[PDB]
Amino acid sequence: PSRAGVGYDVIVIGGGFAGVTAAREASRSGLKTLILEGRSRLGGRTFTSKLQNQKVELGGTWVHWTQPNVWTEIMHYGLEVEETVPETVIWVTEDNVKRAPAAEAFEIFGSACNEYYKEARNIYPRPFEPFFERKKLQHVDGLSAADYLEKLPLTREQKDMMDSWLSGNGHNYPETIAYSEIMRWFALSNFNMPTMFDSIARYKIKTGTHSLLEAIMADGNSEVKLSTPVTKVNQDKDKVTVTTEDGVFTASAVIVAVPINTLHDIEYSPKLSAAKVDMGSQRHAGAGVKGYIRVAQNVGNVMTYAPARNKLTPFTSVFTDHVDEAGTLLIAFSADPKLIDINDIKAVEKALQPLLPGVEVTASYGYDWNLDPFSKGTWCTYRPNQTTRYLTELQKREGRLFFAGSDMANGWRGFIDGAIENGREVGHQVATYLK
Ligand SMILES: Cc1cc2nc3c(=O)[nH]c(=O)nc-3n(C[C@H](O)[C@H](O)[C@H](O)COP(=O)(O)OP(=O)(O)OC[C@H]3O[C@@H](n4cnc5c(N)ncnc54)[C@H](O)[C@@H]3O)c2cc1C
Repeated sequence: PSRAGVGYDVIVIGGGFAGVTAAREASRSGLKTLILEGRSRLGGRTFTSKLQNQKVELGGTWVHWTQPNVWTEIMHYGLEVEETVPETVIWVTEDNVKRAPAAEAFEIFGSACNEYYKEARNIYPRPFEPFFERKKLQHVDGLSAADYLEKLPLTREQKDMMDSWLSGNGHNYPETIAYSEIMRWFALSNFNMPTMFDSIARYKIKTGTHSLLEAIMADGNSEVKLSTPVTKVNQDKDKVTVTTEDGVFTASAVIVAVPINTLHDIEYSPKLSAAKVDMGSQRHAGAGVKGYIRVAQNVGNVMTYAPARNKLTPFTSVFTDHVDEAGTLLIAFSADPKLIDINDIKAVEKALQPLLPGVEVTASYGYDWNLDPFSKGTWCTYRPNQTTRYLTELQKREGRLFFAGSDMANGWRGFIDGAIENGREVGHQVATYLK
């Protein structure tokens, strides 16, 4: 390392895409760098695994060239993408089920989106520059997704389809999710609903998200310690002392790249600013269910919508991954784990009956990101007021403590792309700070 009295120039706490991108950035600047990771693996809220004979993504999955950082890195390393999924759309409204060819359902849904998203260009004309229209964003940031929904002249059917979509975006009940965050997704999709569909659930890395993570790691020169939860971070004038459950490590600068819902799992000295305290106490809105379901039947390429609260089914959305000769692989989301145990095959089979009657579930699994102490929640969509109250102060360095993550990115906050974007600029600021 450069200076005396430290073990490292840079310690990165957390080895998701954000921490790994920051550690590549720091170590390729010639800084002696260590990643401290609490789990037995790198990847964080991305986790490539297996379900039956299928390679699956238990967390973060889909990517697009609307996402500058992850698309840059995909091409950087010569990786390929393939496609997930629609023929028919099934939706619940007033606790009744309808189905129709996809284009007909999209006539109703798109007309609703036309109304729901009409202010997005006014609030985020530069989506990677959150506060370019600070005052207009401030005017609406108090609104939840449900609040804005109740202001619109839509049919109940249109409102029910939006409820499904909005709940799907934030992974929670619509009243918990910032309306402005809904506008952000649309703005990042170039104010075009088909581009939004393509960006958030279509293309995936052929060799898995883990192949990109390892490419980034292998391009750096950083050390790694796995299965090493950090318990204390202590900063003085000259260095940072990081206490873990298996060793003490010092650095001239530390990048805290943990999910914001786990900020209070670490003990900090001096204490952190009110923005970190409040965000870590309030959490972002992402707290739902994601699972993979195997049904014996061939149901084709379906996509389903249902409100977060309905009498028929706990799933806000179910859609075909691919059809097979063992049946259909479905992907299913719910707003609330209390509504369905995604690993209970019988519970799940009953949950699907209103949408795909007679279907037989042979396998069902979802990773529990909510109870995993190293995530405590799913992807990050802010709650009302959080963007304008906390984003900038959340991003800020405090002495020798820097902060990184998709949970605080400027652009595709809540996505793999946001983690890489934020990790790369924070790692560069650290390199600059260390001169
Ligand atoms: C179910 C689900 C599906 C998703 N699907 C998509 C998708 O399709 N497309 C998309 O773009 N994004 C998706 N996302 C979002 C994406 O997965 C995340 O935004 C991203 O992976 C997180 O990057 P990060 O490095 O900022 O955070 P994390 O991956 O959470 O990095 C945090 C890391 O730090 C570690 N850590 C935490 N606390 C400590 C501690 N005290 N000591 C040591 N280590 C610690 C954690 O174990 C973890 O390895 C999804 C998220 C979820 C939950």
